[PDB]
Amino acid sequence: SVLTMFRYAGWLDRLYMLVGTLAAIIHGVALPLMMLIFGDMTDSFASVGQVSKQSTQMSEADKRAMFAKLEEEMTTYAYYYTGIGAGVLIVAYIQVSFWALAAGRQIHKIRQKFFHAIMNQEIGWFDVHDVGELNTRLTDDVSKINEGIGDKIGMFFQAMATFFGGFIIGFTRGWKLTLVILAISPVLGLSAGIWAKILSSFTDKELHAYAKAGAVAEEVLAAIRTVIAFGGQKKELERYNNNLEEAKRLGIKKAITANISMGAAFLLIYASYALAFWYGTSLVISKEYSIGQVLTVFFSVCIGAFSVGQASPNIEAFANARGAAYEVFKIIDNKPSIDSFSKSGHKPDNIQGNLEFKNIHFSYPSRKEVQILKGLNLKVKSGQTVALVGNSGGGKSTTVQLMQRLYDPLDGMVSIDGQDIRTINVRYLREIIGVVSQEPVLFATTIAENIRYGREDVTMDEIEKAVKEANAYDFIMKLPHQFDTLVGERGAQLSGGQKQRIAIARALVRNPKILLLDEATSALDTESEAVVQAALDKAREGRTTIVIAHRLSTVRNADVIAGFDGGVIVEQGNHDELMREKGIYFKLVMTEDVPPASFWRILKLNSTEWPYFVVGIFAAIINGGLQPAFSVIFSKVVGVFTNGGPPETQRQNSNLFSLLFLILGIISFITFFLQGFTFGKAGEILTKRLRYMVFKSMLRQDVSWFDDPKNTTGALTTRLANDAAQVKGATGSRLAVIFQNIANLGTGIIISLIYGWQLTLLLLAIVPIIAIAGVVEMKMLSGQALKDKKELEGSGKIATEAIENFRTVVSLTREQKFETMYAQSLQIPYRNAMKKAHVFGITFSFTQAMMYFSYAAAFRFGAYLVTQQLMTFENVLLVFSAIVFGAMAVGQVSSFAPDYAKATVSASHIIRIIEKTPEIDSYSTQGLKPNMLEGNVQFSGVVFNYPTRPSIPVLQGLSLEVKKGQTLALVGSSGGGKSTVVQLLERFYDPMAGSVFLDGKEIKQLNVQWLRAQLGIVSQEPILFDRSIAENIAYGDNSRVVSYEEIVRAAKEANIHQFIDSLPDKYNTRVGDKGTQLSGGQKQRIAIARALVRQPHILLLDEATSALDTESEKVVQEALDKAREGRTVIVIAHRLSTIQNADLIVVIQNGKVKEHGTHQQLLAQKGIYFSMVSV
Ligand SMILES: CC(C)CCC[C@@H](C)[C@H]1CC[C@H]2[C@@H]3CC=C4C[C@@H](OC(=O)CCC(=O)O)CC[C@]4(C)[C@H]3CC[C@]12C
Ligand SMILES: CC(C)CCC[C@@H](C)[C@H]1CC[C@H]2[C@@H]3CC=C4C[C@@H](OC(=O)CCC(=O)O)CC[C@]4(C)[C@H]3CC[C@]12C
Ligand SMILES: CC(C)CCC[C@@H](C)[C@H]1CC[C@H]2[C@@H]3CC=C4C[C@@H](OC(=O)CCC(=O)O)CC[C@]4(C)[C@H]3CC[C@]12C
Ligand SMILES: CC(C)CCC[C@@H](C)[C@H]1CC[C@H]2[C@@H]3CC=C4C[C@@H](OC(=O)CCC(=O)O)CC[C@]4(C)[C@H]3CC[C@]12C
Ligand SMILES: CC(C)CCC[C@@H](C)[C@H]1CC[C@H]2[C@@H]3CC=C4C[C@@H](OC(=O)CCC(=O)O)CC[C@]4(C)[C@H]3CC[C@]12C
Ligand SMILES: CC(C)CCC[C@@H](C)[C@H]1CC[C@H]2[C@@H]3CC=C4C[C@@H](OC(=O)CCC(=O)O)CC[C@]4(C)[C@H]3CC[C@]12C
Ligand SMILES: CC(C)CCC[C@@H](C)[C@H]1CC[C@H]2[C@@H]3CC=C4C[C@@H](OC(=O)CCC(=O)O)CC[C@]4(C)[C@H]3CC[C@]12C
Ligand SMILES: CC(C)CCC[C@@H](C)[C@H]1CC[C@H]2[C@@H]3CC=C4C[C@@H](OC(=O)CCC(=O)O)CC[C@]4(C)[C@H]3CC[C@]12C
Ligand SMILES: Nc1ncnc2c1ncn2[C@@H]1O[C@H](COP(=O)(O)OP(=O)(O)OP(=O)(O)O)[C@@H](O)[C@H]1O
Ligand SMILES: Nc1ncnc2c1ncn2[C@@H]1O[C@H](COP(=O)(O)OP(=O)(O)OP(=O)(O)O)[C@@H](O)[C@H]1O
Ligand SMILES: [Mg+2]
Ligand SMILES: [Mg+2]
Repeated sequence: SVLTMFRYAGWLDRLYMLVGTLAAIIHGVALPLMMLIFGDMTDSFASVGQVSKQSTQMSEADKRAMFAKLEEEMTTYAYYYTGIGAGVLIVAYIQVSFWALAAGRQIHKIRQKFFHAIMNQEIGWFDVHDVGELNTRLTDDVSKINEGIGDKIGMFFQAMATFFGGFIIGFTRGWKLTLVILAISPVLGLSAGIWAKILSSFTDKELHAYAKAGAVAEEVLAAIRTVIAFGGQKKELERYNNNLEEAKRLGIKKAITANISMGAAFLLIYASYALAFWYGTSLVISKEYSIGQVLTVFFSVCIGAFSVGQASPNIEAFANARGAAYEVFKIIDNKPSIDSFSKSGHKPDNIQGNLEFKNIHFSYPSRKEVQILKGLNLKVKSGQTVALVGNSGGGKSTTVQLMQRLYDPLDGMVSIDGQDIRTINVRYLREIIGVVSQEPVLFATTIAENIRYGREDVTMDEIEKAVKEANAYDFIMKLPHQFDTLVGERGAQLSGGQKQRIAIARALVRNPKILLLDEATSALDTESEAVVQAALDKAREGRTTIVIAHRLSTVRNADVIAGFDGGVIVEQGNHDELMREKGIYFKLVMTEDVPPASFWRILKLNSTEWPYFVVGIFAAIINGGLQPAFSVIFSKVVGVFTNGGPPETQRQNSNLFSLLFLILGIISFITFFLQGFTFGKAGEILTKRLRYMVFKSMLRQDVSWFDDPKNTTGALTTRLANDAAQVKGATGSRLAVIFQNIANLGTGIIISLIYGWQLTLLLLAIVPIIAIAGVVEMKMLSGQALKDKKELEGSGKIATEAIENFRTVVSLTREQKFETMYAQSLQIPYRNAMKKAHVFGITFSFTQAMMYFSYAAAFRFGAYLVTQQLMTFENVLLVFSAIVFGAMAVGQVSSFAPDYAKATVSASHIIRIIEKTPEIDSYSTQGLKPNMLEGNVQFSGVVFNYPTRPSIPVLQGLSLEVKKGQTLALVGSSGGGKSTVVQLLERFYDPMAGSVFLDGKEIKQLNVQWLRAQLGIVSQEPILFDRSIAENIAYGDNSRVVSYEEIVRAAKEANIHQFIDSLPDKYNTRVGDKGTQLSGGQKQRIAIARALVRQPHILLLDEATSALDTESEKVVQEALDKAREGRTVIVIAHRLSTIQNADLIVVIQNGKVKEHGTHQQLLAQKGIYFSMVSV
């Protein structure tokens, strides 16, 4: 459970990690080797020259002799530096590349395995758990695992080796002066382990909070139309901000932990080698050792602070990866009982289609304490049609869901041909069944691709036959792009009847032996339903079919009618057989350019955090300049140490040095904590602010923006989770250490200018060489990051669509198809990662090699400077010591380039989305707010074309009127434009030509929120939230807090209060995602209650009683009649029972008013209205 990641490594990855780790140990010992020949050899030679100095004795010959002696040695050391840098180029490329390649391969495998496990889970698991969290994790937690298993591990092995290599060199050059450091090393490791565990624990909770926020974002962006209709933008933003705040607090805790860890590490190493300083100096003045502090061993153990400071962030990244892997691998390791990928089961060759339910007891996992089916008995003979009738919530859809083995009954057996379906192969069982859900769901692709989900190997002739049987051929052939025309998410860019007929065809292409029809004709008009029913009855003999129809005309022709009452079959028989019993059936039939200043503009939104940046930059300057100043202070200490007079009096300086290194350690602790913490807190504030502003801007947009193919729910959620994380990757501790290293380089340059002005030219020469490689690398990485961000949204779209439509995906047995699509969508990012591995490796290797080439050049040039009597040897050594730290700082800065490109791209996109302004702005306080509404709605010659299919005319000209106390009934064929009128009255879109009036005022001159607050709308396919029944009902009026009594009154008006009260947890019963844990009629009634809680002046009913039963719709209609006068109501209905009482009926055909008048007038006249009610 600790190396749970690295689970999917294989032979090649294990070799990349060993060879990369071998290179990292070889890379790490180059710097100690640089100190070895600089310290042990040259400093000793210089001291011997000063110690064995005879003043002006044979000066003319001796000066030249010693100058040549040191110059030859320095040239040889320059050659050694060149040789070390030559191998540094290879070892550094391997260290970085090999660890990046292994990380990329492992992350690819982890993503594929995670998506496979999510698709392999069960329907009950999906009901119990939340799924927007899964969608957010698949991106964010996988990226977090990636940032901790890659080249940062190689960077840890490299600094660990520098620390140890320095220790080993010190041990070789002196005894017992490094055992003190080696004894405190375990304390440092223990501290590292403790704070790594703390940070991993914090990361787990922070990712939980981010997943909770992403779930809210996903639900809101999937129900954006309901959110906009009910003015819920402000409450949905508040819900998102609630989780953003928890994530921000956890991130601040993470920053405190990590930065106090870094500060404690620096304090501990400083105190540890300060004790060594004191003890060793006491023993050296005791003459136990001669040279232990003279620039050899104290300069070998000086790089330990740099090593620890460089190793700590990689430990933090590893801890974050461990925290991220928890939930991912928990989901991966979860195994389902009803496994749809197992090959363990029977696959009968010839199935005659006999279905039997024997004593079925079932209760849902989400509500165990509610019994749905209690001893259900049902037999379906071969090639027979059986109709399930009864009141809503009776378990009719539960029977269909059990027939597909989405759940297992708690008692009893479901069997096919006398064989238990539990022993049949699950994939085979689901493949021999075609099912149409109560409210069908499509996918964001073309019509032909949607139909191919039923059967992949289907041909175009078979598709045409299926859409002829589904009565969709004419509607598809009247479209541009015909079968290749692209539908929206869930089929949103099609009308209800068209979307349902597409699903009917998708079921038909499977050639199913068992056909499950669940309210398959709810959204179909009577004319289309007739031909669909004829087509179904033309091929009934080949298969056995179960139909759940509220339309009772289709029930009459069924072979056997089953009746549901109290979770059992009360009356089973034919039409006349049940007419004999005159029971339930009788009662029922009785009536771009990525600008370079994007990252600076995103940092101006942190202007309120300027005091945090000031102190952080000051602390970064202090601790960055401390590193080069160490050489100067050590050189000054050497002066008071080489000859202090009496050996015993040296104890004063001995205790002075311990105080110096202890105060220095305290200062390092304080400054490192400040530098990390202030920048981290500013970054945590910035991340939350950016996420908040992006979500608010997304909620501000128009419906046409969400209708775009590139703005799907998955793409939007991926954008939300990704743009903030990429910007965060270049802020905080990274941006702090960037300033730290810049101040380090500046301090080195300044002391070089003060002491030797010649080597400053070498520094100003090495800077551009690293700079050019950095800029070309950043150019390549940004160029590829644009496409990486473009392609990641597609994979997010695939994952979100599969997870949100998991029930349909499982019914169609299309898990493997979506896995293939996800894998294919991962291809371009994977290859870009593989190429970035080599690019980053080669750039890092070039930078590191240039560092050692600069060291060699500095040595060679200092040789000439000393030869020409320009610079003293001690000054040359001091400036070279500065140059080493400066070059390391420059390389560390260059290592920040990969993050900055992604940050710039994401910052540009964030700026663009934030600054975007819609046309129909709902956040605008401008517009008229009439003080008196009379409920007069007039459409005056409205011409409208949808933005996604602008070539198609929807409404050629539309003129209808309605006043207070009147009901306007919209009738017509599917796709006529009835639901477009509702969306135009809701100001979802503006008409191309024409006008819509409210009490004589143009609705474009009104306030958008004010106008929407006067409308009560229930959509054709109502959508709820994964919240309580009470929250869903109270969502109708988001301006005020709705009382419990008012919620109960609305529920009673909607004829749902009895069900809610007879249910455990009552009104606090959490509804499923989109209302899936309710019956269809129950969800429709909850939406009716949500609409009625407003007491709206205009009531918009769009097939508001499609999922209801006869008694329920009668009660709802009586309530509407009781609240009829005093409000304007527009009704879209197919049933004659909801049109008879309408004041005026308008027949809209082809987006025009064809027939108008009262029911009596339209029935007396002969035409479309008379034809539609023939039977
Ligand atoms: C040997 C010198 C020259 C270099 C020092 C190398 C160490 C910095 C690293 C590099 C490889 C590492 C090893 C890589 C993998 C493993 C296996 C690991 O055990 C398992 O993988 C199996 C147990 C489990 O499933 O968790 C225990 C740590 C260990 C020995 C690691 C210990 C630390 C090692 C030796
Ligand atoms: C300081 C040390 C690391 C230097 C030692 C010499 C290296 C340059 C050699 C020694 C072993 C070699 C590796 C041995 C085997 C392989 C497998 C070889 O073939 C594959 O399995 C690749 C398959 C694929 O790419 O799909 C790829 C290169 C690699 C890692 C080699 C790359 C070059 C390595 C690291
Ligand atoms: C001084 C001598 C010893 C040469 C030192 C460097 C080599 C060891 C380098 C140079 C070319 C490198 C190879 C160039 C390209 C590849 C392919 C690369 O695989 C991919 O690009 C991944 C593609 C995928 O996974 O689909 C794996 C490493 C490998 C073998 C590299 C291994 C390391 C190599 C041999
Ligand atoms: C480059 C050389 C000079 C040293 C660099 C690395 C070291 C600082 C060592 C000392 C402690 C080591 C660790 C000691 C214990 C573990 C836990 C170990 O976990 C397991 O595999 C547990 C199961 C098992 O014991 O097999 C994995 C390796 C790791 C992190 C080791 C990795 C290498 C570390 C960090
Ligand atoms: C010589 C100094 C300067 C550096 C040495 C650092 C290592 C000794 C530390 C750094 C990070 C540590 C790792 C951080 C993460 C973990 C998980 C942690 O596991 C737990 O105890 C919690 C697991 C659980 O939740 O059950 C301890 C082992 C391990 C591999 C740690 C092993 C020791 C490591 C490698
Ligand atoms: C402070 C941070 C930056 C350093 C931490 C380093 C170690 C904790 C890691 C780095 C690479 C890891 C190794 C990478 C790959 C594997 C294979 C992997 O194997 C399995 O767990 C197989 C399980 C299965 O096949 O089901 C785990 C052990 C091991 C040796 C890992 C042991 C722990 C290691 C040495
Ligand atoms: C920043 C680095 C990585 C790129 C630029 C490299 C220069 C800083 C180095 C590389 C070659 C060096 C030269 C190589 C050899 C010599 C000859 C050397 O004199 C001799 O060996 C004999 C006397 C003579 O003939 O001049 C004086 C220094 C000089 C000019 C060196 C000066 C510094 C140079 C230009
Ligand atoms: C081509 C790319 C990688 C950038 C160029 C950087 C290095 C290749 C340069 C910068 C520093 C140069 C070195 C600076 C100084 C010297 C000393 C000088 O050689 C001598 O010492 C000659 C006398 C003798 O043989 O002892 C000229 C070569 C050399 C190694 C230079 C070789 C080329 C180096 C490594
Ligand atoms: N996933 C679920 N988790 C918990 N309870 C559920 C779930 N799905 C349905 N229910 C409950 O199952 C019961 C049976 O309703 P079911 O979905 O079987 O509808 P039905 O009887 O076919 O009626 P309708 O005509 O409305 O479709 C209801 O009480 C409903 O709220
Ligand atoms: N968002 C959209 N983008 C593009 N075209 C759309 C969109 N929504 C609907 N359409 C199309 O506009 C036409 C009008 O459909 P509309 O939703 O108004 O039908 P309706 O009269 O309410 O009928 P139904 O009872 O089938 O829902 C149809 O051809 C439909 O496919
Ligand atoms: Mg149903
Ligand atoms: Mg409609």
